[PDB]
Amino acid sequence: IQTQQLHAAMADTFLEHMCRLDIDSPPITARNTGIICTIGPASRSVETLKEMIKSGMNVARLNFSHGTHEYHAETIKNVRTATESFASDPILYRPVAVALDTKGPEIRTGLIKGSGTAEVELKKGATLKITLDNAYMEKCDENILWLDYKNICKVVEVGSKIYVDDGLISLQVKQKGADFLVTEVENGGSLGSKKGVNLPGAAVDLPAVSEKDIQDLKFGVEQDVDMVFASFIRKASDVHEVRKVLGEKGKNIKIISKIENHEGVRRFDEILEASDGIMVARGDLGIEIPAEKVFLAQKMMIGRCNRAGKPVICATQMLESMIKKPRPTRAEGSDVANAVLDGADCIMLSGETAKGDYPLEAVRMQHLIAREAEAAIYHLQLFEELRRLAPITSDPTEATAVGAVEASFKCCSGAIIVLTKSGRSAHQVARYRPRAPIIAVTRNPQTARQAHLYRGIFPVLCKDPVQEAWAEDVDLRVNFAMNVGKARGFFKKGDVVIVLTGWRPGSGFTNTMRVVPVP
Amino acid sequence: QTQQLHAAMADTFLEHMCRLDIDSPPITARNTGIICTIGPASRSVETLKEMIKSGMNVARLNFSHGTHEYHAETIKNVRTATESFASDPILYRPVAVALDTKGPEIRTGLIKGSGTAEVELKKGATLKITLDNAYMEKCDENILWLDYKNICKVVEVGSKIYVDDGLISLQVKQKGADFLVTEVENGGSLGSKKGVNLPGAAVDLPAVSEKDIQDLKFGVEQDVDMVFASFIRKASDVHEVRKVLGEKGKNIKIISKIENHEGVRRFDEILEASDGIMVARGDLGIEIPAEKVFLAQKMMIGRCNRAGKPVICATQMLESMIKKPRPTRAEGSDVANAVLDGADCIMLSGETAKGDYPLEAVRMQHLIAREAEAAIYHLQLFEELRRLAPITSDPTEATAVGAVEASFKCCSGAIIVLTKSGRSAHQVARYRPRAPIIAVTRNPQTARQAHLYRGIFPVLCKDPVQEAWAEDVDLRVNFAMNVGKARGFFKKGDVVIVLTGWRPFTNTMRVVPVP
Amino acid sequence: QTQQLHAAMADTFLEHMCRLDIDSPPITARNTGIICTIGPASRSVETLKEMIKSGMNVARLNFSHGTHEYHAETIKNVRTATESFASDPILYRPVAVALDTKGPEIRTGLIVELKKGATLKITLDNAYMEKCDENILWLDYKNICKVVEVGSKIYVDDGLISLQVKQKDFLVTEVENGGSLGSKKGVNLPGAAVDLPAVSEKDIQDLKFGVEQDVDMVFASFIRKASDVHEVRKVLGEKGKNIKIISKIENHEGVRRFDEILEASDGIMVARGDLGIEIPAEKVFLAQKMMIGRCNRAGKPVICATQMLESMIKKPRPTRAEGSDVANAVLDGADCIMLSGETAKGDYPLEAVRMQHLIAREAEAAIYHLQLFEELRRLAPITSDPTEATAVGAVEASFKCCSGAIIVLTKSGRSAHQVARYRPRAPIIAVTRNPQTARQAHLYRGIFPVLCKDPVQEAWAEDVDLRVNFAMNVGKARGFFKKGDVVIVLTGWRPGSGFTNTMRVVPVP
Amino acid sequence: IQTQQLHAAMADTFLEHMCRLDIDSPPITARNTGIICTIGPASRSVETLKEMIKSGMNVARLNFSHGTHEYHAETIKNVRTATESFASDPILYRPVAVALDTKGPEIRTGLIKEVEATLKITLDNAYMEKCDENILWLDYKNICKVVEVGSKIYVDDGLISLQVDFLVTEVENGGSLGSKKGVNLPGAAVDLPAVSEKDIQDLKFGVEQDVDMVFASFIRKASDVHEVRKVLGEKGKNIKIISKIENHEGVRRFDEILEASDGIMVARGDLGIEIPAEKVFLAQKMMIGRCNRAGKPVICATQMLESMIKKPRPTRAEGSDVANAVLDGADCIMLSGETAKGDYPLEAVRMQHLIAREAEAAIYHLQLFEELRRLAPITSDPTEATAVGAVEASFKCCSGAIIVLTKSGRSAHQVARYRPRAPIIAVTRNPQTARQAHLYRGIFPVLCKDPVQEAWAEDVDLRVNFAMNVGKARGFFKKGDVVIVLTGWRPGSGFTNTMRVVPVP
Repeated sequence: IQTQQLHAAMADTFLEHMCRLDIDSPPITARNTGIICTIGPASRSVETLKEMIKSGMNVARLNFSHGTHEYHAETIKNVRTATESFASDPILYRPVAVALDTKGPEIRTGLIKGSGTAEVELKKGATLKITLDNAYMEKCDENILWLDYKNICKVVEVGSKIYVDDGLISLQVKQKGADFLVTEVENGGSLGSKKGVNLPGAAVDLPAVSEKDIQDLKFGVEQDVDMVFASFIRKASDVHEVRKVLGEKGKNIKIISKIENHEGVRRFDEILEASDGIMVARGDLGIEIPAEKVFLAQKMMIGRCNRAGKPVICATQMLESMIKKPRPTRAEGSDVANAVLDGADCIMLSGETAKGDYPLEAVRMQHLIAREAEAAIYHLQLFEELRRLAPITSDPTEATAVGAVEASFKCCSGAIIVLTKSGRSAHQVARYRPRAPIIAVTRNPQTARQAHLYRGIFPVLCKDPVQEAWAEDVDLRVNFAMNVGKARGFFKKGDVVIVLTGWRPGSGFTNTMRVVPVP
Repeated sequence: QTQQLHAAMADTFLEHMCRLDIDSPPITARNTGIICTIGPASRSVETLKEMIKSGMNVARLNFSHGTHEYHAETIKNVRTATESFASDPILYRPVAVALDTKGPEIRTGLIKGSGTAEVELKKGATLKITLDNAYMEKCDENILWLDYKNICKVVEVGSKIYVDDGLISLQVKQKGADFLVTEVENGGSLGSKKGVNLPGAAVDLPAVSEKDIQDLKFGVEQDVDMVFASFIRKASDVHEVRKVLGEKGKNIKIISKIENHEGVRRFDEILEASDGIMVARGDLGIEIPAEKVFLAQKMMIGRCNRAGKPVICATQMLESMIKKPRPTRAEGSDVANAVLDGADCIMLSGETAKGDYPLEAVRMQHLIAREAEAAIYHLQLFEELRRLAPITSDPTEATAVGAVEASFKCCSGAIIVLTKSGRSAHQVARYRPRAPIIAVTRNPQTARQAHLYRGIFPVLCKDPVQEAWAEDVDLRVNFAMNVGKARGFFKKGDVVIVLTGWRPFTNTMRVVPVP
Repeated sequence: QTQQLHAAMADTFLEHMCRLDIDSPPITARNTGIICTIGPASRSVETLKEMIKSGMNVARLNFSHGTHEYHAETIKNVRTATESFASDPILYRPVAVALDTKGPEIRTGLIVELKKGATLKITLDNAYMEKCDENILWLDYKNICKVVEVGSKIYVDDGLISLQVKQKDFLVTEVENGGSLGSKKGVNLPGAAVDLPAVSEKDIQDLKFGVEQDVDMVFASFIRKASDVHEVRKVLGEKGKNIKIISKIENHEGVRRFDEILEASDGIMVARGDLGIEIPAEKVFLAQKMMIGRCNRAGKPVICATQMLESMIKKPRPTRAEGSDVANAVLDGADCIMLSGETAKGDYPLEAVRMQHLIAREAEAAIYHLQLFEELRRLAPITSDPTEATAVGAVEASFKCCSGAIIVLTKSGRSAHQVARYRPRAPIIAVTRNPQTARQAHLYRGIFPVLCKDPVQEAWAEDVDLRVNFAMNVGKARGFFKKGDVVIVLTGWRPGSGFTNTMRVVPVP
Repeated sequence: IQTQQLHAAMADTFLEHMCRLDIDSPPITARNTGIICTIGPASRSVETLKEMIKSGMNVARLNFSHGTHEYHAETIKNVRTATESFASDPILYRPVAVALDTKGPEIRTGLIKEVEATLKITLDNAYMEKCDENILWLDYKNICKVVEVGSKIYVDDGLISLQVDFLVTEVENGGSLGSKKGVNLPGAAVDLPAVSEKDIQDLKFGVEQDVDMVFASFIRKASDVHEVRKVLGEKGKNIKIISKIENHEGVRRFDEILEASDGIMVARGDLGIEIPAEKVFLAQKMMIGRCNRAGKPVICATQMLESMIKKPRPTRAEGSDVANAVLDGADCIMLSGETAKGDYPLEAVRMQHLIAREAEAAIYHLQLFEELRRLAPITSDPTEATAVGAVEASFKCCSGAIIVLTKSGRSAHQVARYRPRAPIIAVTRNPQTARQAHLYRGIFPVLCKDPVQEAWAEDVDLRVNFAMNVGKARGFFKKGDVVIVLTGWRPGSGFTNTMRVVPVP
């Protein structure tokens, strides 16, 4: 009762649950919410990556809006060197997924005075000309600004608003020309090179998948990435385009659709159906739609992803102040906790890990907050509603999954151990949101990496050879999971755990649930 | 379409009621045990075979009447009838034997030396109660003998005395040292050897008499499955019954009958000391006001469901069927609502012991219970049973609740449970699944006693234990499969839940298709 | 301690059951109306006075038998007994008069043992009407062949005998359940869409007599469809426009078409006797619970009828099944419970009334209002009606302060009816100057109607206050509450129906 | 159903509710959650204050940690000049409250010689201006009684960390150490007085200046509240005391503090130094929950829109934080440096207004109302029964408002605790009640300046009609719509007992 918020867990109402939340009730060891870290100059070394893994990084995200293939290939090599440095003991080895985040249909400005790091300070109530004349693509300054959206003039009008750099610089269109726009600075500030531009009024007509995106996706297949985070998905056909480009060689790569504009929110259901998962890409979303509405979009998408059993990621500015400071703001601590309470499978760090001064501290803080928030979930109602809203099916795997989760609550189990080839069995357990960690034992390295997308899954990669006698191969993997849970302090000899197995080899036959004491 | 599954999906109890559908037929399985009192209408081997076919699960013998010789004969006939079906193990049905004690009864004497004679008592008339044994076979409209020698010490002027299922009422006007003078309040026909109640009084008869001791020891000798202990007032009464059964009868289940005010008052300590409870509504509704009996019934069923201990609803459920071939609408309602309340078993007394329509009464209880079981709001029931049940480190409990959850998810045709002691099946039953629980056991007493639990359909496996443990499990599971298919519970391609141990502790749940 | 308030506080239904306490006494007020069939056992002015004292709220007259002069005399005695208490308006209890129609019937002719397995021809040929026997059975329902099919079952004599149709002016049948057949016996056709008229020629005469006699409500027999209700309404006409029509659901078609029937009616009777001939007896409880639930959801009165205390025709105490049946009808949500032979002809009519009173009061305290009120609200539409919002506000306030009563001024009854649908624990004292409103209010659970006979005060607000004060006196006199208790009072902003909009929480003076 | 998240409102489950939240379902005009703005150089001018009011400020917060009485007196004067500049039109006039936030008890280090291991903490007043990397003086004489070996000590808003008439410590997290820096003792029972000498003078000043409420710093126990109440005295008896919970002891003794107080502030800045920052959300949600359960106002404070000190738009974490405070149940939300010192004070106020209004529409009132009632005690109190009846009626007929006549505010507070969707228009003739009412979610206070009518019934009607006019002018409702109206059976406080459903004229 006095740990894991178990007193609050037993409340008969949500209000009383809130009233019983206890800062002196410490959480379990296991942290269920996956942490996605963007890798860049601050976190790209093998040395730092080892520490990022030890601090809780589950997925390395590469943002292809920046950097050459050479650069990203080296980052990927370093991630794998760091990750495989722990491979000698499979009991302690932590799989690490690699994610390719596409540029997509972005608009960006040019170079301020010929340099990538130069800046000019735009005073408010000034005049600024936007041009498409490539003569100025590297000669941006206080007076003239080039950007790379050739067809911009057709989709904007006088009075249209144009936003630059995370929506912070604000411009109003006064006149239009053949290949320019004369604007007045509505909100000023420093203007740097190659900054993101948004046209919230307008229907931007760029390709769902550009030539650059084709190149990058090919690279992703060549580099054996686990997942693609696809930028600016507006409709199911965009998802299908990425899927078709990845083609047969990339058929097992998971597609996470990033929702970052009004159309994506409107067509969310068809996007979700077509996708392997979703990212709430709050950065651009909060520029494209009023910032005060983002929380509605966030909770709608997390809700709908939870109902569908598909992974959802909360992204962007979660611990933003930690780019410059060792500790986060109170709003940031709140945001991370509330993303977990909403139901997000994963949470993400961008500049905080890619470029900031405290990457390890940012990972460590997400880890601490997620674990406290996981204990604070009102499982009583959540599990009731998930059961009630679930399609009724004669599928034996689904019945075993729900039985296992019910059982896990009844005996407050230290874990649910699941043997899985493709991950699907463990995903089915995760969809019902147990408190207990799900130890997913697999021999498939890609399954192990991809499983990090799901709340609660702790993937472990068995490297023991296959035993002649299948039943004894099954027991070998179960015992492996016992060794892992024990070594990582999830449970100890005599605790009770749940174990899911199947009746024959191959995927699709999980049907056996056992409640067993830890050896 | 069937099994009231539309009502089952309602998000409120009110909408669940609104969706109950007379054109939604129930499953073949009937979960609520039917206990039948055996008497001259139902004692022959020939008639017992039909009682079994009609749905009887437990034969009740009332030791308020009959010699040991006679009851040994009844028990032999029940076993002969039951074992006549043993030659096909798939269709054999276990039948339990229950001994119902006389206990601290008060009875009148014989009207004019006759067992059948009656006299009319008129409202306002005088009637003298005597303890002088010279009148024990000479009762009439003037003088009534009864067998409670200490009656004068526990009543006073103004006390009310009830005779014959509380239908005749008297008021004490004068107390003598060995007699009472009373006025008839509610008159009627007074017959021989009728039951007497003193609702105001603290009756001082032994919880367990010399005769009860003899009858209980006879029960042990005769290998009865359970004892229905009459007039239990407190835990120490239960302890006295348990003591008499002793080590030899330690596995005999003791069902305490609650039929007086003190029993209701002390219910919790009685329940703790017992293996289950009977709501003995006949005497209860004389000892307390009749309008309060439904409160006591619902309280006791609720408390038994909370504790996971069997509870029996008894007495007058189909009373009119003693004389008529069909029940009244109140009787149909009563049987249905007993099941909705949560009763593990329902019972028939005169309807099967002495009436004109014993088979029809068993058949009617069968038909009503099956309809009522479909009409249960499992959504709320299961939620409350889980909430109110303790979460503990017991693996069998967790496997049980998991099995019930899984059965709801895939709407399984059964939960098959391999069990030696019955415990695993009892643990599943306490969570009230919709699916029938086919309990496969090699232990005959387990199979018989399992009828006390809602939803358990016990099947007795007679095959020898196979060499390989996996093969012996498969043998028993396939036996349950063959029974379920023969009884129409399910068919090839349906999904069932199977509970077994993992190695040679029930801790393994499999979701398997019916072959 | 009292009124099962420990059980009331339980967070689950299961724990609510566990706390039900036979030593927790109920309040004085009994909310469920008791309808008593009047006949030879109960027809005298002197017995009717005791019937009223014992708890009768509605006197039911069964027009299946008896002449108009006979029933006129019964009605006269009811009114004589009822008005013997009129001198004290504080203690006067209104008593309603209900006319229960004979309705459409199928009968056999004049005649023998029907054996299982034997064949019996049913003839519509009038030649055999006084010549019925083991081989040819005449019936008076000319269209029988149109509504039955090969395989259809036909019941005869209250379901005693069962026949199955084998060939279809005639029908060749096989006897499924046999027995002694007599003359002029009742016939039922399970599952058939019977096309007999909504009202018989006799019914039309009886309904018109009901209007003459100023009855409060009609219990319309054998209602199968909304159009049947519309025909009864037509017969009662403009003169009978305020008489309530309670549709009796008695067969499969009535259950199947329940929603349209309910919409067109003022209320419903679950007519369990004939329903359990027409459908399997073991299914009647499902039909009862469905109809009670649906009436509760619509806020329309529902009556549970037939055999509730049957054994009390001959014995002074009921069976245990009978006690349970009455308590469960109340727990299900029945607005009224009914007695037929028990009061019409039995040896213990006053005891039968008293027992229904005692059980109903116990069962009312045992209701799980926490869940019941929560559900009624969720299922209660948002509307712009002020009376509806005032009514739900009043019931919520009544729970919050465990009020002694909800007092409602009403002309038509409607404002009180709107409170009743939310099922407060507190009694609803409905104060009216309309005598018919006062009588008809007995149809609704929780309403205790009181008839104010005081003159209209010259300032309308003072006239409102006078009626509220009358209700305070009624509550104190009847021991519903005492000086200092808190009560809820409902009134409106101007005179006339339809303006109830004011809820006050007030001390009993 | 297309407005006010009404589709999501009708969901039978909370998951389905979330799934139906719709960025294209516009909110109503009303915004229920009070906005408390800290005043400072960025927002202290009469002209800027007028714009702060128009942008949505309900409470002006004065932080007495700095500034002279003369300075703060001028700020209050400017607040009142700005507020009364709208008083000509009483239908559109918005009351604005004045809050005094105390400096409170503090532990401070001494004067350096900045110094950049071992470290002695000394209470020797000889070392009080000779602070350096070897010796650190503190002004808390009793520190040695409240700390033990292993106890942590934080210096300068938590920047520097140490593990322990003297203390010997090992620097855990190093940094530049200046002079006169704040010290925190995580887990320690600091026995500093409830009220400092400065606080006593400041609280007297608050009474003289007619402030509406005091935010009392560093409240650890009920007795601290009682001391503040005692200092305010009979002259200050109607000033609301909001206890700031800033440390572990305050969280542990929360129930007794709440009982003694008029309301609570979750002072998250200092709280996240005193306890691990990852646990602050637990303390926030617990305190909001218990305040909602007690029907007492709770304020969410500190860094809600922190990035807006420097930028015109907040971060996505900041938008989320504000929304989630409102969904948690907070009656008010606060701005500190965002409005006191920042570059975008008006934008910060406007953003809290926008987010709060969206969040109020997204509340799952179906379960919220069901639960508030279940936890609602059955009592004999008529006004409580009237309040819950009014809220139930407002849900049943989707009323445009609940109008409440109130002298002290209490009748309107009683409605607010049940969290109606409809705005609560609290009509009062008491100017202080009108200001204080902003502490309660849902209350839109209106100050009636019509002359008292001789016939009390007419005077009651006049005030109800005033509310009707406010609601029509503000777009809450229109002629023919139905609203709920609460009144009492006689003049004076304590007699609210009448709920009417009334058409808007």
